[PDB]
Amino acid sequence: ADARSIYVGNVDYGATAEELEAHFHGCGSVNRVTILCDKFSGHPKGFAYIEFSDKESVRTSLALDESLFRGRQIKVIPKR
Amino acid sequence: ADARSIYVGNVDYGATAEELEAHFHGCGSVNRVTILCDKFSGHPKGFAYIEFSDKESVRTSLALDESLFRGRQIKVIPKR
Repeated sequence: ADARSIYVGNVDYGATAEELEAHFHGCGSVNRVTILCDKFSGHPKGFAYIEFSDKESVRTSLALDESLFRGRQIKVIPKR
Repeated sequence: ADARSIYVGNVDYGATAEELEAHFHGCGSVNRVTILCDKFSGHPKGFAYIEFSDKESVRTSLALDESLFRGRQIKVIPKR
């Protein structure tokens, strides 16, 4: 479950689960999206977890590290 | 933290953390918003945990149970 998950660093408070999924839909089936935010205005402060169905999708998703999501470049590293 | 959080059922999958915090701003100062969503087809719902700065804010927030948020009546209870 941790093995099938990525950390997604640098995620604002306007990130919706709908959108984050859609940004990784291309890498494989997604089971869950978890967004965590510690600021809700001003400069943002938050990450998310994407838990894919299959493990393969984790190696695949690393191809989006440094990609532009919602106008900001995200950090994609596996949860394990 | 769990003594300071509420569980929020029926959260539309288009919800943002800023929108949630705005909805709950009246009840007290919020540390952390966590949005969890498991389905990404149609107009599904997920849920959220709202962590406050203060234990008293939880009881206050319980008033917003059944209140309307993005076209759904939300369920507000203290975190199990």
